Amino acid sequence: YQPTPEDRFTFGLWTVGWQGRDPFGDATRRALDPVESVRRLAELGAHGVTFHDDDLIPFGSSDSEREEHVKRFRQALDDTGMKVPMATTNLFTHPVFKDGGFTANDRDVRRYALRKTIRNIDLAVELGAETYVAWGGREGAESGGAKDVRDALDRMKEAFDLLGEYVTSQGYDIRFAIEPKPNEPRGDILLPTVGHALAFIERLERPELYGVNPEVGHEQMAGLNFPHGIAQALWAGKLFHIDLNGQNGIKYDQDLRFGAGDLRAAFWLVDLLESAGYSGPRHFDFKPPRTEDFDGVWASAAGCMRNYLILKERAAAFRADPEVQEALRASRLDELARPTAADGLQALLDDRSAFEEFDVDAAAARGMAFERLDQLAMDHLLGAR
Amino acid sequence: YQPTPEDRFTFGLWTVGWQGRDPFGDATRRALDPVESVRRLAELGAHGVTFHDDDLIPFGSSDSEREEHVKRFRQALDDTGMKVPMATTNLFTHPVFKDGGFTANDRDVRRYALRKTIRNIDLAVELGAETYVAWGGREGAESGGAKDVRDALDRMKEAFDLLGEYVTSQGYDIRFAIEPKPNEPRGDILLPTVGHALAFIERLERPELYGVNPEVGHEQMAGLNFPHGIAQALWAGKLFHIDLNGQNGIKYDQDLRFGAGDLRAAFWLVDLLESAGYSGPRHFDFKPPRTEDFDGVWASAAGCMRNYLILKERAAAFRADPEVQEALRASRLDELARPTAADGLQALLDDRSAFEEFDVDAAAARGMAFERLDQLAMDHLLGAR
Amino acid sequence: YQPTPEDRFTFGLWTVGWQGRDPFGDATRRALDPVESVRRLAELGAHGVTFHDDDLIPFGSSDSEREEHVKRFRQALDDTGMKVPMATTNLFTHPVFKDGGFTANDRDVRRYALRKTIRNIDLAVELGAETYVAWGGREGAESGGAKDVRDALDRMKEAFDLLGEYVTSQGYDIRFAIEPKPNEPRGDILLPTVGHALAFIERLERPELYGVNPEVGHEQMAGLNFPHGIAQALWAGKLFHIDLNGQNGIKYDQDLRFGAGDLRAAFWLVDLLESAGYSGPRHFDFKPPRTEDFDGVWASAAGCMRNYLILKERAAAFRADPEVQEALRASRLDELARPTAADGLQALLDDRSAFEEFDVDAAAARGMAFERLDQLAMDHLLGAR
Amino acid sequence: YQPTPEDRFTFGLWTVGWQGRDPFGDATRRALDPVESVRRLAELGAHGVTFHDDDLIPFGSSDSEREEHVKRFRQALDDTGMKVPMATTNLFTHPVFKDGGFTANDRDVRRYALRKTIRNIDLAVELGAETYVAWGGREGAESGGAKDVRDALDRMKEAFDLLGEYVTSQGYDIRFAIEPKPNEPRGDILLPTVGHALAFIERLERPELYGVNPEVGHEQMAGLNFPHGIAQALWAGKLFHIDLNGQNGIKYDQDLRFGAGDLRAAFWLVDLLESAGYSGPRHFDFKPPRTEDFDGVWASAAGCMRNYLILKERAAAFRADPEVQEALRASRLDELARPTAADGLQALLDDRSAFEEFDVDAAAARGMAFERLDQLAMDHLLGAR
Ligand SMILES: [Mg+2]
Ligand SMILES: [Mg+2]
Ligand SMILES: [Mg+2]
Ligand SMILES: [Mg+2]
Ligand SMILES: [Mg+2]
Ligand SMILES: [Mg+2]
Ligand SMILES: [Mg+2]
Ligand SMILES: [Mg+2]
Ligand code: NA
Ligand code: NA
Ligand code: NA
Ligand code: NA
Ligand code: NA
Ligand code: NA
Ligand code: NA
Ligand code: NA
Repeated sequence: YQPTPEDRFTFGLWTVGWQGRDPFGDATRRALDPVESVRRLAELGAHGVTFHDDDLIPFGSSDSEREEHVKRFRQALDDTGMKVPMATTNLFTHPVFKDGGFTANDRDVRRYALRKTIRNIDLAVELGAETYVAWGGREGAESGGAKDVRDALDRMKEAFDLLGEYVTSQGYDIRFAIEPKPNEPRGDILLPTVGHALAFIERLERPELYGVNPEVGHEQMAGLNFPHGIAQALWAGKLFHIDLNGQNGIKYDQDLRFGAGDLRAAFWLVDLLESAGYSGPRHFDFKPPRTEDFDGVWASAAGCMRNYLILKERAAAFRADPEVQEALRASRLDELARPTAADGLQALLDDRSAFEEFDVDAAAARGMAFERLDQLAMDHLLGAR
Repeated sequence: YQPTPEDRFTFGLWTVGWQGRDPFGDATRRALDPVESVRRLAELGAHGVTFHDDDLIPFGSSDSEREEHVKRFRQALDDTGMKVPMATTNLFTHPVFKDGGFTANDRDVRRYALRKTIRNIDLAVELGAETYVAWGGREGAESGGAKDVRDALDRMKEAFDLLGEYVTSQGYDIRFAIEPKPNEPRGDILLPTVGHALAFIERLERPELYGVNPEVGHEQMAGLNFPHGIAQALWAGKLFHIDLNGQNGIKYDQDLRFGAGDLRAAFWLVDLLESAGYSGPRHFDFKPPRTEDFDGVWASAAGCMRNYLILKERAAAFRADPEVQEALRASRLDELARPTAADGLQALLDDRSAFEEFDVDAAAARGMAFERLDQLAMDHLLGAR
Repeated sequence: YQPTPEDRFTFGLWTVGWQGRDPFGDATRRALDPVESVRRLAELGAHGVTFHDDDLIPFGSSDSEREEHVKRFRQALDDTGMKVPMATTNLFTHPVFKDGGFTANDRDVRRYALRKTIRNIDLAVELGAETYVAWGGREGAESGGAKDVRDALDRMKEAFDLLGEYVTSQGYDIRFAIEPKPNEPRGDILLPTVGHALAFIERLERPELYGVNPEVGHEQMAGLNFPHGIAQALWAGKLFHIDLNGQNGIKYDQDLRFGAGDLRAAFWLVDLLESAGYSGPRHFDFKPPRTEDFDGVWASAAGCMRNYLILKERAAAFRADPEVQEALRASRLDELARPTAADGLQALLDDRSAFEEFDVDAAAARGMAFERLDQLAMDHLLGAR
Repeated sequence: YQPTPEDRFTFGLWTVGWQGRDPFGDATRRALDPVESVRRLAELGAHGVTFHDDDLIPFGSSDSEREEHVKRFRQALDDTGMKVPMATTNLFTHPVFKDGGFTANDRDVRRYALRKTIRNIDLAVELGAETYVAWGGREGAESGGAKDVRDALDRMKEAFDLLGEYVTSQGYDIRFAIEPKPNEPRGDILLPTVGHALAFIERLERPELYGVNPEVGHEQMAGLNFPHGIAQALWAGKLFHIDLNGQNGIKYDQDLRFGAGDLRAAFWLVDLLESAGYSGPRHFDFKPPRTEDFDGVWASAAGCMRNYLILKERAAAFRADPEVQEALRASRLDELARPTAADGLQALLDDRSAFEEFDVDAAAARGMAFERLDQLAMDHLLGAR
């Protein structure tokens, strides 16, 4: 289960670089130079890295310092063959963003947030990124009167519309991906799930430029089924990028390595991504636990990729097994894929077999055979066939 | 705090009529005749009632029995002045719907579900309903292989598109409202939140015919902020109807009387509905607990309306208080409502005050004053001003 | 992975016998004769069955009917070699128990609940049961004023103390096991977790007679770590019985087959039970989903046992692997098992290496190596070593 | 609603002193001198303050610096009349505690944790504290193999037993209070709820020295009913101290001001504490949100006390209202307080009215009248009587 760059595994600089500061504790690891992270990840078989502006260029750097930081990073990419498929903006760490970036109540902060974002879009394009992610982690509230959500959504739309005008006017081939999260660090975050983000996109001026970047753990913080949400995003044509990690239920955002947390959900996710032909990066937004030293950081990162590859093998074996294909027919998955009424409304209304002469009791007595199907799926996951 | 029909309070027949059967227990109350429910609710000051097909006409009734049930109900409405603003279909109780109605794997069940729905749309129009609700309580799965969600969403779209074709072809002035719920009775339900439902509507052939019917307790079963979700639905122009009740956090669907559960969320909800000018019914989808006899049923129903009226008074006093209006300005709610960049993209890019000369530290030092504002809101809610 | 009676797998009559009635739907399966359930479970390799009084003897049966029901059941046990290791009382279905049994506000109901329980203790002993379970599913409240919890705990203690007096006076070799659940069907249930039940037992007059019967899904309905709770019960000497099933997070009680839900938690549970030498029944309290016909019921029951046996194999391989044993030492699990200060308090106070000369920075720099250990555990679970 | 020192309101130095650093953001406020906090809290009407060792004496201070910090603090207490009723140890911030203090896998860390605690017990006694709190925030795990929970509980017991030996040998009149929390910062924390902590205490060598310090938000992070848990702690005689705050459901630990979060739970909590005669400090463990400047810090702290006083008034009015007293009898709260069977086991067995001649249907038909009672409670809370 050895990863190669062809597997498209990518990691944020902030993942393996997380120093271990949590709400109750100081850092347990030293800061990593981005150049070292690029080299170590390349050795593990990664395809590329991603960054927030402030991960690569320290906040407040002069133009000359910014140039030197980019030049060093560029050489590490050239030395390793690593790519940069996605970039994003840090609109959450600095105290100025304490009430948000795009939806801060203060108008001057909203304008600053846009200018900070635009500067990093230029850099992202220069480095070859195809997707620009926005995680509005400070957009929200702890109390009901602090934020009129209709006005906030107007400001959020205004911001994204301006960014779309910018990329169109510059001729850039980049697209945007909105990352939902339900809460943390704000008591409630705006656009809290994949669904809310998909709905918001349809009210933008150029909806074709915008998709979603769902994260495993974030949907699970609302107790939602992550594979189901991904299926809706795929159905809408909006899965532009994905963040892979693990989460144990409804609690703080754990950002465990992929495969940890809900293992069966991870299996169904990989099955769906591979069956649907998702061709984007397999990006890990995870935190090596602060119990670990640097050897544990790299072990945790390697485990992300290993678990994806094991699950890919098991899901492929499941779908290829003739006994599973038989079970899928026994459970009428084939009938689910056929139109209910391709004959049309009038034919349905005139069809006595659909109502007047429908034997509801005979239909009700048919078992769905879902438990046998699910035990075949369990046996395949566990390698017990 | 006496309700009158002008307050637009409505109740489902299945609410006060719930006999108290739960997963672990038999019924504790006898069945109520719908005519009795109409008369008792009218005496309490309700404006109207709502129904599933099977609440009003026992499943399997002949055409002659169906006529007699409707005639009796019609006379009770005429005797009381009660209205019927909304109706819905029961696609969840009968065993034939064990894998869903519109998204059942069996094609013959999907066709039956559509025919059952269409027959009740005709009745709803005859009785004067303006909104037709769909709660897809059996649409979903307990296991990952049982339901291909992309195919299921195709079938769900097909069903709603056919219903839109039907109402358009008949010339009916009714609109549809989709009611989300995240789980229960299925392990995961399709379209689990307001956001997912809003996103789905935008892929229908005639999106203008469809909105949402959010329920307080359902969004709270995902730990989401119900007022925030309602604000997004209002922002999209899609709040066609609402179900009011209470829920204590993430657990089974409790359907407590409105005002129970999260009281502060109820306050912020009423503030939003009244401030936005929502003009639809204030519908209660609640269950009097099975500990209660019939006197307790009517006390619980009266409490729904009383709590709405108290909260309406307190929210109005909050918004009218000059000290609150001052606090809203101190917290820059006025600035949130002003455009970020009505001067346009180029002016923003050329504005040195937005980036090059922006004093981030001075902006960061400004307190938001949200805690003082929230304590004024608490004082108003509690009548402690 | 074929079960045999030596594996001690047991099932409640109410599990495979669940007819599929849920809060929103009618039964999808016919009732099973208990004699048929005994015969089918014996064929699958089960060791025994368990029952509520009302599962075996229909409520309200005369003494002569009760005798015939027991006689038939007895012959099925004799014909199959099946045992009855545990029995319990239904104090939740009948409307009389709508406010509880042992903690109902009405005193006459509390006395009836005790008499109903005592009659079934006699029957349980006659059938050879060694454990008598109490699940107080109706003990609790939906609202704060309805139940003074201190008085309710006095009544709960009084009830359990009287039951202990009864079994002691009769000379019975049976012990009691309290089953916690946090909510459902009551809004909050008294003794909601393993911890609360363990604490309550210590205030009974004869604590040695009472232990816990934890259920996987119930602790998970509070978001708790089930293996951790089982470890505390084992540490206290109080794990008298266990209910095995699956649950997907914080929602209604799903009672999925064992191995479904949180698969990694199931692995760690089996590892703990087998390592600790738990010798009681491996009892499944599960519901075959109502989508299933009778063939699916038996497939789901077989899957419970199969998943336990697979996980047992994988946990044993994990603990026996020399590379895992090395990793456990690298993570200092050996040091966790050694006393902190067997030298005593005074020696600790005089030990300068414990404070004055302790190198906190060198200790802080040591990685715990937990991620490598956890990936070995993942590889073993998945059969990818 | 003006607080005075007689109300026993206390605050941790770390509450109003929280600088606003969260997992995703830097501090938004400067550090507060403990002397300033004492003076400002005294002006607001607080009774006293509490501290972790490291809040008062910077980690790593020499003995001479430690003396100066204590002397300054002592003078501020003398100048203001403020008391110090409780103290605690920081066993969570420094990287050395990344795997715990008392249950760290490394034995040398466990010994250091004990020595650090003992030094602060001496200081707590010198300052007049009557309760010593232990919050084991780092005791736990992110993964299953990292921590053998039985061994960890042995180490936890060993640590608390040694602390009890220390205070007994020194003749100190201090008692210990264990503070549960289910998760955060560890994936799962040992002793996750009030119940688990109460059960653990009963296995200590001197259980009389140990009680609980429950926190509103922590029990709510498991979805539990906080007033119910407090009632069990009172019933056991173990409520030594309490932490008051607010929390919106199952998510990260919010530490909102008291009265925020679940307002009705706050009402029932105050009703219980006042009715039971709890005489300990009313301690606030809260964080003024990082949106606030220093004026907002003091407004948030004042709001904690104001909300307690409003709720105290409303709960007292509820219990004193003759209509409520009538409703309590109608709901049989009086019967709940009477023994089930003071006549004894034999009399119960011989009482035909308890079983043979008990009219189960007549008893089942009696309504509990809980909804009317709960609406009276709502009306009192809202001041709408
Ligand atoms: Mg995350
Ligand atoms: Mg992410
Ligand atoms: Mg509901
Ligand atoms: Mg509803
Ligand atoms: Mg269960
Ligand atoms: Mg059970
Ligand atoms: Mg807290
Ligand atoms: Mg605390
Ligand atoms: Na746009
Ligand atoms: Na996960
Ligand atoms: Na349509
Ligand atoms: Na609620
Ligand atoms: Na006893
Ligand atoms: Na589970
Ligand atoms: Na002790
Ligand atoms: Na709260």
